[PDB]
Amino acid sequence: DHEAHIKVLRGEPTPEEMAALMAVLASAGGGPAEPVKKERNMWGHPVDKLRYSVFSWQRVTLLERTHMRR
Amino acid sequence: HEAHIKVLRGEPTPEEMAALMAVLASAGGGPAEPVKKERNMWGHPVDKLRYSVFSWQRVTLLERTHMRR
Repeated sequence: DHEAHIKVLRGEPTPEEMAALMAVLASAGGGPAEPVKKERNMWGHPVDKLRYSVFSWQRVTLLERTHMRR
Repeated sequence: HEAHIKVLRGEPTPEEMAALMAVLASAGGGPAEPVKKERNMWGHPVDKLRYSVFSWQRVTLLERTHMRR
């Protein structure tokens, strides 16, 4: 077992007070942060708006990098 | 060190020499002012092509075509 658990570092609550603590913390706990269906959509990405000199190395290290990074 | 016209057989008289050269000089048609023409890259074909975002032709065709002078 290698999960990181909640620790009551001080105090010794009764099982009712444990239940109250858990129901509060569990309903306070954040919802679906970092959502599972964050689609990719590169339409109009800011890197395509920039002017690049025809020989600008940022055409490799910014533009192509940004399109191809997955 | 210039390359001169040569006549290889027979000798024309000065009159025939003048007529020969005069007609050849008349045949020297052309622009009357041969010099390096004005550069205008507007709408050059290489800008019209689709290049993959990682296509090496973005270096060896598109960029070299724009930058070459």
